[PDB]
Amino acid sequence: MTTFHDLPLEERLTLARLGTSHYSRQLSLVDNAEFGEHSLLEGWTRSHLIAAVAYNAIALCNLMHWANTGEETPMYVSPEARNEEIAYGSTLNPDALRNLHEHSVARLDVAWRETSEDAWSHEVLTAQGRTVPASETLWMRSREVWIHAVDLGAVATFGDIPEVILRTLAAEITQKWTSQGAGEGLVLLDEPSSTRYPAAPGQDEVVVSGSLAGIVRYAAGRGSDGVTSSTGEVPEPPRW
Repeated sequence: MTTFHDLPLEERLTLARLGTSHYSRQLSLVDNAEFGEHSLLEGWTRSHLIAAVAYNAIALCNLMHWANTGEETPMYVSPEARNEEIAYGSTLNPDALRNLHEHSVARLDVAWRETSEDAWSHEVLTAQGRTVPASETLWMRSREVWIHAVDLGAVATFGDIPEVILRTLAAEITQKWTSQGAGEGLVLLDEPSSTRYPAAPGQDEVVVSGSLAGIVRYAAGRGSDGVTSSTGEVPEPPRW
């Protein structure tokens, strides 16, 4: 069971594009009058979310420009500028936002298509300070669209997400917790495939199990409906 990272570039691009079309189908289902409503993500109106996704596309465009020119161009100007722009974007009218999403998507795809072979392996920095090859943007964008498609609150689910992406997410989230010493003793279990995704080590083990879609929804902090606990009580997972 390979991860997204070991897939050929073309398959990674296809998954990012499929995720975007999936996300866009959900956005199409949301009515303009519903943009001001809460998303399924706590603390985000749909407008905030929609804007954030577009700004993520622009941010990934920056990394691809850095990769293709060799000139450093960070994802975001600063943490502040980031939030301030999302705040601005969230105020725009529904159609302006739909146009921003559409155009930002189109521009990122062009950036990927015109990227050179060497550029794909060019080293860049993510907003979280990670040093990765430019190709990482294919994964970063897939992570964004496939998951936020669910947050839009139309009909998308974690079950809709290709297994290779869910597996990669299960590993990434728990690896992140581990690196930060979070989730001592907590272990996610993909029961059908008998695959454990442990967090930081601890004396008291607590296994949260279910289907892959179930444990990823749980780990991503979007609900425990798809899982059960070995102690009879599902604890709140570390934040992500």
